[PDB]
Amino acid sequence: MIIGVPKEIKNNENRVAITPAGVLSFVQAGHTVLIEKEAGVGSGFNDSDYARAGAQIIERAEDVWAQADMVMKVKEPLPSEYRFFRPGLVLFTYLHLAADPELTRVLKESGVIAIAYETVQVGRTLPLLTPMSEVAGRMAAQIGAQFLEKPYGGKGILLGGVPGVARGKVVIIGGGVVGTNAAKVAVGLGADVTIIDLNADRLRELDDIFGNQITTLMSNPMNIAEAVAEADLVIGAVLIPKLVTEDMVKAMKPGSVIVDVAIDQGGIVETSDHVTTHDNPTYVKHGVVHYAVANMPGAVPRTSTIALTNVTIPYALQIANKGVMQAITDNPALELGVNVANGEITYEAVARDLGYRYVPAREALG
Amino acid sequence: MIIGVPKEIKNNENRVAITPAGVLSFVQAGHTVLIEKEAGVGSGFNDSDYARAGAQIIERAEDVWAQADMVMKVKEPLPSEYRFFRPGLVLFTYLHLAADPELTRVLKESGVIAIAYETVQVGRTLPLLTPMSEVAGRMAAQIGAQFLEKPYGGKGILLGGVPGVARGKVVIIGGGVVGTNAAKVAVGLGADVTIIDLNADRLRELDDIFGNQITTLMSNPMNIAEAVAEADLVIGAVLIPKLVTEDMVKAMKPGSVIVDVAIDQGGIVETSDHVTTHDNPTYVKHGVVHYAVANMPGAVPRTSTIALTNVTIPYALQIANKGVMQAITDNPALELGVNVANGEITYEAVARDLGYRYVPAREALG
Amino acid sequence: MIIGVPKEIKNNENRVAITPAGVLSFVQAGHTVLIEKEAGVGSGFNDSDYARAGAQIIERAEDVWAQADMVMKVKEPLPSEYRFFRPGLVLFTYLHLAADPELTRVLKESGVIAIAYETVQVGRTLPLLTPMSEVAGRMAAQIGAQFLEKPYGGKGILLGGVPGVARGKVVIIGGGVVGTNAAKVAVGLGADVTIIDLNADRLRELDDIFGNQITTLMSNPMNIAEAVAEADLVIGAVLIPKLVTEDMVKAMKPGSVIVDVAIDQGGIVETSDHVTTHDNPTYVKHGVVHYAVANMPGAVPRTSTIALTNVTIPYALQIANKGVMQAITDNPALELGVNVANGEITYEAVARDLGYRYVPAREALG
Amino acid sequence: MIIGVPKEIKNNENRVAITPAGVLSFVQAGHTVLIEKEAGVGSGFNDSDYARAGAQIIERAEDVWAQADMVMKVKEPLPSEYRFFRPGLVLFTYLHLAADPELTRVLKESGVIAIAYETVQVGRTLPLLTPMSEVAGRMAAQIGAQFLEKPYGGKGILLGGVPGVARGKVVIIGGGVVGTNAAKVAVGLGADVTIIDLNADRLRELDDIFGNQITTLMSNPMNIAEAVAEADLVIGAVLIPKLVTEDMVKAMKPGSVIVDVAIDQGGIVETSDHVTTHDNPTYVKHGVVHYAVANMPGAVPRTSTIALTNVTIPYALQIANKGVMQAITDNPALELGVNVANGEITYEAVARDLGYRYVPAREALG
Ligand SMILES: NC(=O)c1ccc[n+]([C@@H]2O[C@H](COP(=O)([O-])OP(=O)(O)OC[C@H]3O[C@@H](n4cnc5c(N)ncnc54)[C@H](O)[C@@H]3O)[C@@H](O)[C@H]2O)c1
Ligand SMILES: NC(=O)c1ccc[n+]([C@@H]2O[C@H](COP(=O)([O-])OP(=O)(O)OC[C@H]3O[C@@H](n4cnc5c(N)ncnc54)[C@H](O)[C@@H]3O)[C@@H](O)[C@H]2O)c1
Ligand SMILES: NC(=O)c1ccc[n+]([C@@H]2O[C@H](COP(=O)([O-])OP(=O)(O)OC[C@H]3O[C@@H](n4cnc5c(N)ncnc54)[C@H](O)[C@@H]3O)[C@@H](O)[C@H]2O)c1
Ligand SMILES: NC(=O)c1ccc[n+]([C@@H]2O[C@H](COP(=O)([O-])OP(=O)(O)OC[C@H]3O[C@@H](n4cnc5c(N)ncnc54)[C@H](O)[C@@H]3O)[C@@H](O)[C@H]2O)c1
Repeated sequence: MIIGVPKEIKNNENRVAITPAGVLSFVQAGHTVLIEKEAGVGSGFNDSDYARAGAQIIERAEDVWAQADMVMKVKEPLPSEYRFFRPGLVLFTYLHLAADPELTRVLKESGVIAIAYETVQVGRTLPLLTPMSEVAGRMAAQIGAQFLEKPYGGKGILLGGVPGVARGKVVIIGGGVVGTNAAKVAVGLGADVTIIDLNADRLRELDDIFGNQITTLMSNPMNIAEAVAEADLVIGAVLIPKLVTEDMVKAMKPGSVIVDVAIDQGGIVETSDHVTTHDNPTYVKHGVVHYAVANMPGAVPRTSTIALTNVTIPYALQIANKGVMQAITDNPALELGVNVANGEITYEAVARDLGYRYVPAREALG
Repeated sequence: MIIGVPKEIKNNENRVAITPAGVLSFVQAGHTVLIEKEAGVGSGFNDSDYARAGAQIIERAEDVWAQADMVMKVKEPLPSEYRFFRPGLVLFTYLHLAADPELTRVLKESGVIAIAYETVQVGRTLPLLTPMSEVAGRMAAQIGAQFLEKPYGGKGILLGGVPGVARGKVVIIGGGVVGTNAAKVAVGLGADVTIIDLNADRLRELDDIFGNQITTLMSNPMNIAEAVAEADLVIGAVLIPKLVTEDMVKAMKPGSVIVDVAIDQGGIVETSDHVTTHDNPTYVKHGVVHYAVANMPGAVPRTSTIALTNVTIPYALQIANKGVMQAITDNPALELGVNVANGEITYEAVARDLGYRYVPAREALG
Repeated sequence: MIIGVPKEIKNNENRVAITPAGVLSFVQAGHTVLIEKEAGVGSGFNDSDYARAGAQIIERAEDVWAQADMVMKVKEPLPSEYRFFRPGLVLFTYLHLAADPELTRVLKESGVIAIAYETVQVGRTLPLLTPMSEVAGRMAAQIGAQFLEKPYGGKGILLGGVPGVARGKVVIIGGGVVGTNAAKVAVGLGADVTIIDLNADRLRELDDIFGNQITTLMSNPMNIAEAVAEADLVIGAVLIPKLVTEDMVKAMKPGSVIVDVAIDQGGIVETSDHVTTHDNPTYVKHGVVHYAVANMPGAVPRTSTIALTNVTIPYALQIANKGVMQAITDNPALELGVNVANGEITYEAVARDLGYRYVPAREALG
Repeated sequence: MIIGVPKEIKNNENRVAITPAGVLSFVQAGHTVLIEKEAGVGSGFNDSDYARAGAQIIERAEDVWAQADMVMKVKEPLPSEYRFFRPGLVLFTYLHLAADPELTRVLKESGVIAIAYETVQVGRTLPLLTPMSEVAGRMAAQIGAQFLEKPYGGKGILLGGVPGVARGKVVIIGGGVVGTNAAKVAVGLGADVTIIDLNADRLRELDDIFGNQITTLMSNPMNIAEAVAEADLVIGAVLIPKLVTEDMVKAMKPGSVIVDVAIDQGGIVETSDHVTTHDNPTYVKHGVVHYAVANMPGAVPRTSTIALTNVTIPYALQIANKGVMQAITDNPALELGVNVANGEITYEAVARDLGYRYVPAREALG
């Protein structure tokens, strides 16, 4: 198979859907990899690095997509890329089709086999989304610390204090992948950290991981109100009626900070109702700084690329070795990735949400 | 030399001034040790244990004191023991002579060489008092936890909480030997622990020992007021105008507990103005339980005996090998131990406080 | 729905089946909550706290039970409360019906829908019993430390020793919820801690949680005999022929302590054959102190109330929102809670043990 | 005595030379404190907070300086404040007189008793500079992490990586107060941290503090070259020929970051030859981002104020209680603070460096 990785073109997107490590996995298993010029550079991988791993460097986006059996990306194709679609092309990337009626329609009618990173799933987890959740949680505590600096609108404290000075209070809401990764960094900055979760077994697991390094708190509206009022930094760690209400935010001390990782989806914090750009990253409501930039992992493209590609490529490699049909037969997790194939919407919830007829991927590809 | 160790006779005193380990140190260096029957039993050392180490077991208190060159004890001789004094007798024990005008007078006029554990001193520390300070601090957090149990008058919490439940707040005032030993146990019980100290370098040392396991807080009246109000347990760790005022105690939550280790000396907590017995161990003022039992180390006599004897006997052994005069010549720390010799008060502060003429121990023994 | 929470009336029962946090969960979801006067006070929640959360404060027990659709408690109704039963009343509390033939008969014939906290079950665990197991294990190490104090009959040591003095040996038998919670506190007190378990995978899990902070030991009679003989404190952490025999206890050092958490059920320690009250808390057999007070969590009512209510109320809230029938249809864990409904014994093992006809709760409620 | 604390007027200076805690120390000891409006607000202390502690709030800078015996500040008086000087006025603040020939001349000829925080000294340490060193080191690792984000010019990594991804390399040069505080935060962010120091005993002390959490490396030019080349982040932790050479920086990987805490004094990094403002915070040389903003502690004014005032006020309080002459007689550390009194330069190194006659402070004040 021939695999192609164009440079990401969305604004300030510095990640890339393969690394030299990925190229070498494909080349060792008999395959050919094409990389557009400067694809890796935002993630500090140069054309020479990809070439040394055994890839061909391709001048023009167009020739990568045209010469490849499968294109891998990080983001969704933009309209400027619809031109490169073709029947039987495999596209492997983050798609978010349920919220992109238009992209779905063009993929469907262009004959694309479109595989979504975010719907590959083993049990209750999505293994190709986990890496960005992890990165996101690590980032949240770091960004929280930055916006607690007076120059960025914060009340001007260190989470760790210094000897003889009290520590900052970090309240994390949600103790899964995002929250657990945030708690590691917030404990490392020297904060008093409290992790709030609905699920008492998850709190027991966190008590076995963290011990005395944190406080675990059952999630209910009084526990959240009381915790958030005392908090220097609140981290909304629940990606999925709002858990932190305007009245709760109103009770917070001026110059406190709120980082809500689900800001793109509305958030769990009522006051965090809108997103913002890198150049205008916060707004203040009731004296409280709200960090509104989405795609935190986007701020550490090199970590985010390696974490993503560490888990995407072993899936991509099944497709290269076996072709899509055998790969999704052999691997039910990959099967749930196929959103579009051969004229049909092949993922139930996308079909339902947008009004097409669910057609199973295996059936669709016959 | 012949060394004698009577059984302690003060009420419920279970410690003892030597262990088999001590006996064996003396016997190996040429000496004879006498132990009264049941001397060690409150500390779980039996006559057979002392005998196996090479000691003689003596039926009657009187014969131990009469046959011995030096008697070692833990407490001060009671009036019931003045009868056993004699000129040239060495007594090595805890004396507290500055606060016992009467005992001092009888020791002076009986011709006793009286050596106080608590005035042996190297630099700024008293090495034969350190062990009871350590034991005391370890005990304070344990006793604090007990009196936070509802049956003992406390509000009924675990310092550690359980998963999903907040931890208790322990505020320790004083970050030296007592406080540092208390913080180890309070952190181990799972409390949020704050250590308050005047000395910013000591707070830096505690931050290097404990890291993120505690909060260090500079000592001033607002820091103490604010910390004590939030505290489930306050531990007064300063042995030396009161640091915790009635108004501060009044702001505390009902069922909170105060353990003040200097209760014998007045305390640093205004409300803790009196001491109490094991059978009536607390009183409540403003809803706050005050643990009033003195001699905490007395509750763990076996640990307290071993910790004491580990450091008293190497000093006692210099006296056995060299006689008092050479021992105090060779060892200035031991010299400062001699409070009474040969008619004179040989420790300045005792002479001053009680109105006798300071006479140096070396001069006094000539 | 109207929910009522009387004050617990068993002797010295200071817990309570709801907190302001619970009240607010019910009020936000459309419900009415009634609280009898002084219900929360043993757990340090006042009528004003419940009122501020949106509850009505009710003068007389009788009016709470009469005006409520569902009564929540901690303990079983006493005979003095049979008067308040009525057909169609929901009672949610700890029942222990298999061991209370009489209570079961009155609940059956009074027409009560009786739901037992202790038989709600997900897989192999009982989620509404877990919190008291956790509290119990945390308490066991603390009580162990207390009874090792000479005034309480112990040999007079600190588990942690002090510098230059050996640590105490804690042997915990059973490495599940109770034992794991005890090991956290015993390690925190500075003990040498050994955890004995039958299940080598649980020992591997404990080695990953605790590392070098403990010794894991396979459970067999020689490992237990040898461990218990060396132990200052033994904690029986197995709730379910006796694992510690009289001969094993006989080999222990005088002034050692045994806390057996299953004392109510006979225990795993042969010598611990009877229970005792707070005022007479131990007996000595073969020189070994046996702590015989049951209901350890009862000594920290405030922690125990919050830990219980953190998990009981989300179940109670399904009943309030959906009524018993829909709640147990939708939630098999809650279903296994229903012990008595509408004339029938609706929990197999209660029916079998007491000689009634098992009738499924859904069938029974038709 | 009357103490006055004006609002700091240097650009973006948000610290303040007293807190309510400080006010209360002064008021309890008989003194009067004046605070200008909005003095504390950059540090989140409001006029109401100072008033509640017992201070008078003063409308105009001028009236604070005129009515006060002693003015306390954080920064040096600006020219705009020379007007408020007067003979016999005590000024207590950070002065840096050796590098301010002009300020020194005006203080001398205005008759000011000028006491420098930064020359109070006990042994080899300056206790009123320690707090900003601590804050500075804590900040350096946090700022380092920020500038490793791609949007701030960095190569785009997390220091901690995520599971399956390598950690970032932090190299700290200097293992004293600044470096040790940086290492705590860099270890907490999950970096591989190496601390370089000349002094092998300091490396032994760091190995006892940190254990396996760091690598200690002896300082020599090859160790530094090799460490810096492998480093994602270098922190210059030496306040005092350059330790990191342009050739060493040239060998670093593009998008690496250098935070040199002595940037104000020239730095230990050759490439870091100039300082920059908050709005233009870095420059790139040889692909390496150089953070050039000075006064890091200035970014966390509230922590910095509390850490400073925790140690300045106990010195200020000796002056209030005893007057300058007795205070500096009784306290040699404070004595070395007096830089200017009563016409003379009273600190040797200032006199020498600027060409005046050293006159001892006690002599000068006669
Ligand atoms: N698309 C999704 O959001 C989704 C759904 C299921 C699982 N996942 C998996 O988890 C990752 C996403 O990270 P995540 O940390 O947000 O999810 P997660 O499942 O790892 O954790 C979410 C946590 O939030 C807790 N929670 C839910 N409601 C809460 C409330 N009201 N109050 C407090 N806590 C509450 C849950 O108990 C859980 O522990 C993905 O990488 C995937 O592996 C994703
Ligand atoms: N007899 C004494 O009380 C005495 C005096 C000097 C040293 N020591 C040594 O210390 C042991 C006694 O233990 P200790 O822990 O009480 O003494 P310690 O000297 O070890 O510690 C006392 C601590 O209290 C702090 N402190 C003092 N005033 C304070 C205040 N107002 N607010 C907050 N902190 C304050 C000090 O800075 C110090 O760190 C003895 O074993 C001996 O070695 C004894
Ligand atoms: N009613 C019960 O006793 C019961 C039964 C099943 C599970 N549970 C769950 O566990 C909690 C009760 O706590 P727990 O810690 O007693 O139970 P647990 O299941 O958490 O742990 C008991 C432990 O004892 C060990 N064990 C059993 N026999 C042993 C032996 N002979 N020697 C040594 N170890 C032995 C088991 O391997 C297990 O690890 C409840 O909260 C519930 O969640 C309860
Ligand atoms: N004004 C000063 O710079 C100064 C001088 C002496 C002490 N101090 C004290 O220290 C604080 C200042 O912080 P700091 O951390 O910079 O000083 P510090 O004295 O705490 O530490 C500096 C460290 O740098 C190390 N070092 C020196 N030359 C080195 C080299 N070539 N390579 C590697 N390591 C080297 C030293 O061994 C020392 O451990 C002040 O708060 C004060 O307490 C200040």
